Amino acid sequence: DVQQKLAELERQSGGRLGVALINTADNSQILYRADERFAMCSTSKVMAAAAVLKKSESEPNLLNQRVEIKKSDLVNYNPIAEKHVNGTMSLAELSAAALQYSDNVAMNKLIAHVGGPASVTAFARQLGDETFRLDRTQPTLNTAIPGDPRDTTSPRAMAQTLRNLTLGKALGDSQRAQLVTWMKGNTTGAASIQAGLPASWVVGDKTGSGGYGTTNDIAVIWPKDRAPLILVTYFTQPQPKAESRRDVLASAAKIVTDG
Repeated sequence: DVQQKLAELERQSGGRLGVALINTADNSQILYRADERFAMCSTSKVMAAAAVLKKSESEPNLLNQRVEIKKSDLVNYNPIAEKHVNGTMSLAELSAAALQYSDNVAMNKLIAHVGGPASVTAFARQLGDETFRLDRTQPTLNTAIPGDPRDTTSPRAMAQTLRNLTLGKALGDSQRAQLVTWMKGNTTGAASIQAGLPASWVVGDKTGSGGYGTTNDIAVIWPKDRAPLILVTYFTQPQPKAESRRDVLASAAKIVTDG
């Protein structure tokens, strides 16, 4: 029945929907197009921040390292970085800005620090994620052209990797806690997965959006008095200038968590 409901939602939406839910209560999954590729857009900021956190495990004062912000760093969406032009921000501050405001300059500084998109991808491989690929920097990584494998992953792979990062042992205890704290403080996700869950549930999530009306969210969820869940909801549309559809992600979240 969950499968029929997701198929009906996809049909009504007019687009292509990818869902992966991991329920850690019983080690089960709910999957819909979960092995297809989707453009990650800003959901890839989780992997970039995690790569910096991993690097910090052998470089204690890494997160305090200062990074210059210049006019030449500005890209298309810079809500935090635009306030710090001609000063510096720490790597911790850049991580928080990327994860909690979806700041694209912040993402680019995390990418650059670790060596570029191929280094973020190599980190994913080291974790056992052989699907994720980060090809480009901001702002071009969210073009989300149908058929283009650049800057894509699958729902299954991203759910499994997010579980490892937030609930598993990819990161040391301090670094895992820091990632979870950052994601729980996200400001951009209230209309996405969160909108399909009861108000009492606790969520750490990262949204993304891009061309072709691409609208994404990945989340770790602590339901009231239950074992945690991991949920990836990816969505993309046929028209280049399609509008956002955060409501589709909320609907998918409601379908897969009902009962």
